Amino acid sequence: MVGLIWAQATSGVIGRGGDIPWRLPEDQAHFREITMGHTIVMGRRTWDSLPAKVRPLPGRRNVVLSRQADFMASGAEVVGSLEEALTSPETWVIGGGQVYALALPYATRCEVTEVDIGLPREAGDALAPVLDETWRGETGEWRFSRSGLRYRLYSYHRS
Ligand SMILES: NC(=O)C1=CN([C@@H]2O[C@H](COP(=O)(O)OP(=O)(O)OC[C@H]3O[C@@H](n4cnc5c(N)ncnc54)[C@H](OP(=O)(O)O)[C@@H]3O)[C@@H](O)[C@H]2O)C=CC1
Ligand SMILES: Cc1ccc2[nH]cc(CCCOc3c(C(=O)O)cnn3-c3ccccc3)c2c1
Ligand SMILES: [Co+2]
Repeated sequence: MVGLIWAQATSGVIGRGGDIPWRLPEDQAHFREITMGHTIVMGRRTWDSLPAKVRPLPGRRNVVLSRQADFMASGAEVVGSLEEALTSPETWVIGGGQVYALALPYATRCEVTEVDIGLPREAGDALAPVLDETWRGETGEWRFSRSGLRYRLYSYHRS
């Protein structure tokens, strides 16, 4: 199984300037819960976005997708292709915008956190993948983050 997990503003932005313009501590815990014990596949720019203190993310097989044959990610696996990374029972693609789109054909689950931040789309932003007709969503309650933004969980499944 391959899943995608991302947080987006209502507009669809997931990243800007190489990072995320919000931090919901409740979303950080949900990500650990859903990913713990499994393979996380991330692009090179998102691995760069991980603080060196926290990477690799513990309890998980960190796989970094890159076109650089010399790029090294200490404590992670660097592979040049996405399915070179899909050899475990359950795989989660943890970003970013480029790898979400590259992994969407392989994906049957999208765990999406919608952050009620009014953030207009702008050039150079990373955007969430477009989910087509095949995706069925189940929606959760609007909840309050301690960071002051509303959020809610969207679970997308497809056969
Ligand atoms: N809101 C959220 O939940 C999340 C937000 N983000 C944000 O997303 C942004 C980064 O996303 P983005 O800019 O799209 O970059 P990515 O994280 O998707 O990494 C892209 C890189 O991966 C390599 N790559 C891309 N396609 C391929 C391919 N077919 N084969 C092999 N390698 C490939 C390349 O690395 P190389 O150039 O070295 O060859 C490319 O530069 C950041 O702001 C991040 O914080 C990240 C995770 C989730
Ligand atoms: C890369 C990525 C992609 C999509 C995502 N959606 C939700 C998150 C929250 C991620 C928290 O990731 C973690 C861990 C952990 O997962 O164990 C330990 N520390 N950090 C951590 C990381 C960066 C800053 C500060 C703390 C996310 C992350
Ligand atoms: Co699990």
